[PDB]
Amino acid sequence: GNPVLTELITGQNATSNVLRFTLENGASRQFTAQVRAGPLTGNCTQTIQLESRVAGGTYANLGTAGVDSGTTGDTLFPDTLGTVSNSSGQTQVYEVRCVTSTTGPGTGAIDQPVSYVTG
Amino acid sequence: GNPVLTELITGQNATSNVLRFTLENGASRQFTAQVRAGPLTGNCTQTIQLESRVAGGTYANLGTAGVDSGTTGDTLFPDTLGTVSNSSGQTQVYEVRCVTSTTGPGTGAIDQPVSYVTG
Amino acid sequence: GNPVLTELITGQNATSNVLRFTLENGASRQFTAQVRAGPLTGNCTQTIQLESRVAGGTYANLGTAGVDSGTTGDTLFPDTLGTVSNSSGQTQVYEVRCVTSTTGPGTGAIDQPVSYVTG
Repeated sequence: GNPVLTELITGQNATSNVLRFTLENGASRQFTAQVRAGPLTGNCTQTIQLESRVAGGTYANLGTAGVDSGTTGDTLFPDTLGTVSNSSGQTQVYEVRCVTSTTGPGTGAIDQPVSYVTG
Repeated sequence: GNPVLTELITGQNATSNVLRFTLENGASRQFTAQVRAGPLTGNCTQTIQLESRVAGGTYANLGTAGVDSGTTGDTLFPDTLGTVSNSSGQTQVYEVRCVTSTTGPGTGAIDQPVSYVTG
Repeated sequence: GNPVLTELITGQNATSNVLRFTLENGASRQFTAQVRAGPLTGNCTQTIQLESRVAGGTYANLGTAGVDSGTTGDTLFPDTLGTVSNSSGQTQVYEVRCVTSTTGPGTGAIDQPVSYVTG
């Protein structure tokens, strides 16, 4: 009975808490994430990227990152999806986190109730 | 499916760890809490109150606080109930915590195995 | 509704994070753990032992420890089981952790993806 895991995305340039879970051989698990920032004070491009690894490994990109650009007064709202898979021959523990980053001079306040990663 | 969450109540005048969870639009979730303190060194009135908010918002009282009072040699044991509801139109992350407070000069040791908030 | 909990075993001489959970009166819950270390640099006996307590109490051994021993080049892989039981008369919060220890001069690298405690 593996539970659903949920963590907040707390910033435009931030790394989420780690979502840690066992996964059986031949199983897969899907994670989604989204972050809402605005209104922007200026030009801003927000990227949201899930990362995953086997425990103690090296984090690597999981799924294609969501990206969104806008200017003063806009609200960015990218989202992303990615699925961890185990075909190693045995049960293993995996770790997933969510990294957000921006380019541009502008910033936007996080709409916290809808900015999170879950799966 | 979303897991049951549990945190300890560790003091007579304390705020517990946060129980954090998604809630779908139109869903509701019930939490209970209880704290056992004693034997008292003197007169004491112990209040236990759940609070809730959308993530990053303002905490508000959730449910009617439990109250229990006693004197030297008594053991207090109030409990309380509360239900979080999402009718915002979309899935949102919510936060629940438990606040305990006392009036009076007396204090009582926390009986940790039965002092917690869960839901 | 209680979720499965999982924490890493990160060393040959280490104590895991705590697994914390409510348990109803008359209920039982089983935990398993295992640790994989190698190749050994020398003689080594690896023990893996679950411990449990009522919340805030004193930890005591839970189940029969797993034991495995080897020589240079060997990979040790002990595992263990243990069952927490509540016959107190009421729901209580319990805490479980996993302790690894070795005797001998040898050491072995932890194979982290399969070294964990879960239940």
